[PDB]
Amino acid sequence: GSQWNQLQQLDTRYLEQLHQLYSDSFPMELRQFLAPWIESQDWAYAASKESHATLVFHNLLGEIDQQYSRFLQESNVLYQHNLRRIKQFLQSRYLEKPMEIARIVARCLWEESRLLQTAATAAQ
Amino acid sequence: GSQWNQLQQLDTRYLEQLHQLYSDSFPMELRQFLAPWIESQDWAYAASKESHATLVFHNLLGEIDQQYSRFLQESNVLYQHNLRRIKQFLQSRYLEKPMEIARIVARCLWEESRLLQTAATAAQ
Ligand code: NI
Repeated sequence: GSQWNQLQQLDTRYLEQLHQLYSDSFPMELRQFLAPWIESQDWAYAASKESHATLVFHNLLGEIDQQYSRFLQESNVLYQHNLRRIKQFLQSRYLEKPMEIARIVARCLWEESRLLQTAATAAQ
Repeated sequence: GSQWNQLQQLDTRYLEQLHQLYSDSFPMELRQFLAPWIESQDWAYAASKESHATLVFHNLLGEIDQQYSRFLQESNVLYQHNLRRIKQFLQSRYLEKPMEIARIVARCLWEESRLLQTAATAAQ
């Protein structure tokens, strides 16, 4: 989950591009809260076949539920309200199209790398 | 402490209502990142005079840019992302009618005090 760490140290003139990579399907809250879990899997691979996307999506929902219990401890009402919304949004839209949500995540991670490659080679 | 914290430390039964209260009217992100400032404002008055509402509004935005300023150097991209969502939300929906948000936020706080009382009276 170091990729999210790098992105947090992005140069001030790249953040707006970073803020735009996320969306209601893949909120930035999700990208951070489960960054470890997210970076553990090959998303391009999970998006290649329906079988892989179906399982990944099933577990994403599990990780979101596991985090819901986490912020429930912290009394992080805010983040309980967010994950609650996020989970409901993901279910109604991707429970019959797990490949679609997989593509989105895959695309975002590719974009984060592509963005980092710009800032990285921007040291000349 | 703030009235927001007192609400966070509420029974799981009271939270459901706390969440239903911020489903539409205004983002709980705002209610939380600016709880101190939000609570230190006469919204009932700001709701009756348009010019005052515009000025309280201008101030709310100012407070946002202040935090956004800090979070920018602390490299807390997720917090910046929340603030950014608040501005776009306020900019499009209340810049041309600040008195509206003035009423909404006024109401919400009125509804929060109710939760604090029902919860307090439940201490018997
Ligand atoms: Ni000004």
